[PDB]
Amino acid sequence: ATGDERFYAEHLMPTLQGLLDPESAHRLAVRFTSLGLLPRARFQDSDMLEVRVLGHKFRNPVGIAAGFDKHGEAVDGLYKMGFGFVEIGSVTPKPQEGNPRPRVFRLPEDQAVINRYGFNSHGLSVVEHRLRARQQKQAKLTEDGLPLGVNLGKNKTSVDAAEDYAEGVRVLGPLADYLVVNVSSPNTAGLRSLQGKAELRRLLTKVLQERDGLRRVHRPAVLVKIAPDLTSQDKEDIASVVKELGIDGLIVTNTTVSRPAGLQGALRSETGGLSGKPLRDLSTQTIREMYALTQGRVPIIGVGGVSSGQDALEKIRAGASLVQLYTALTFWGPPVVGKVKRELEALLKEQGFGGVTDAIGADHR
Ligand SMILES: NCC(=O)Nc1ccc(-n2nc(C(F)(F)F)cc2-c2ccc3c(ccc4ccccc43)c2)cc1
Ligand SMILES: Cc1cc2nc3c(=O)[nH]c(=O)nc-3n(C[C@H](O)[C@H](O)[C@H](O)COP(=O)(O)O)c2cc1C
Ligand SMILES: O=C(O)c1cc(=O)[nH]c(=O)[nH]1
Repeated sequence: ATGDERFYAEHLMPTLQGLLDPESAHRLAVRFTSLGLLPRARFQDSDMLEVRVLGHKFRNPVGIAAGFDKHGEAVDGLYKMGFGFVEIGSVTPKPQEGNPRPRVFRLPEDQAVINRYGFNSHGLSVVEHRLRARQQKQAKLTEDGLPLGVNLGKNKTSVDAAEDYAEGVRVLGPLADYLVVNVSSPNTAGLRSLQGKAELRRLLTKVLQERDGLRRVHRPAVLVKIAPDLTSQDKEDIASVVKELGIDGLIVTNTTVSRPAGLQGALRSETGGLSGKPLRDLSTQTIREMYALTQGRVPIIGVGGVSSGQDALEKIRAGASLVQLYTALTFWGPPVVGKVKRELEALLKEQGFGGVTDAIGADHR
């Protein structure tokens, strides 16, 4: 463990958390990240951590989850922090304010957060112009193994969810290495309930037709991001549609609307999605199920409660090719990224894996 890891985890982040409400702390974290005001990434990525998936090289398998950089303001700072890939968004077609404040709550005793932001978004046109300003810088980053994902949402008052996603594909698809469609924010009325199988097939058919219409250099992979709260029937139906349509991958999982027994935080009964440690094993088990139902042929990005190398390797062994985190960064600060990478490399060696690739889905064998 480094000097920075202990200083951020034991002293700086708890002190800042004592001074700032979580939304103010997030806004300051995005601004500092955007300005490069972040500790030196002392972890040189080894060859063991390189992954080839979704038509791209990934220098390391640890990404920043959607929601940290909703509006594409801090992408370059996030690579500087040591992430192997960045996902921005969710981005909605039109700008929207999201829910009234307060709308995010820390559960420090649980190493958890509850959020109900409600897709606050600068909208597609603002994010398009932001990504255009650094499009060729991003082309070089992607070529050097640091890809960019864009997570697409829908407006609260949309009368045609599939058309909102199609607009996102047309506008930001040409600027993305991969696109994500949520069947899964807990904080918009109707999004998770297009699990109705024929309706999911109709939505994803439209999204894939729009993606296929882009020029080859500008044609991203398309992934579906799912909730951890799906029925067995919902998971069977998603696996079926994903294989039928040739969806490129899955992101498993979003936040949970469940409240696991044992939460201690005073704010545990706030409305919203729960993230961090209490989500971890529900997310790992969802990865394991989706990997089996897709016969290991559909790349999975594993997300929920990753804050250590062990957490990352458990999701990789369950079937994830890549992992993401958000809530750990909230609690432990920037040093957590190097921590996860160092711990994951050590555990791969301890368990006899030549690299990340050899560990993907190892538990199923
Ligand atoms: N050339 C190196 C350099 O300028 N380093 C630097 C390191 C820390 C800070 N910094 N200074 C403060 C304070 F309190 F003194 F003003 C706070 C931090 C800090 C604290 C937490 C985060 C970040 C940056 C991002 C971030 C993202 C996710 C969560 C927490 C934070 C920066 C500023 C600069
Ligand atoms: C404050 C907050 C905002 C989020 N916003 C989004 C979003 O806009 N789109 C999305 O797909 N996921 C969003 N997520 C979910 C994360 O991408 C991730 O799936 C989830 O938080 C689990 O990872 P974690 O336990 O490492 O935070 C958000 C999560 C948090 C905590
Ligand atoms: O904007 C939000 O409220 C949000 C979106 C999402 O997909 N997940 C989440 O936990 N919150």
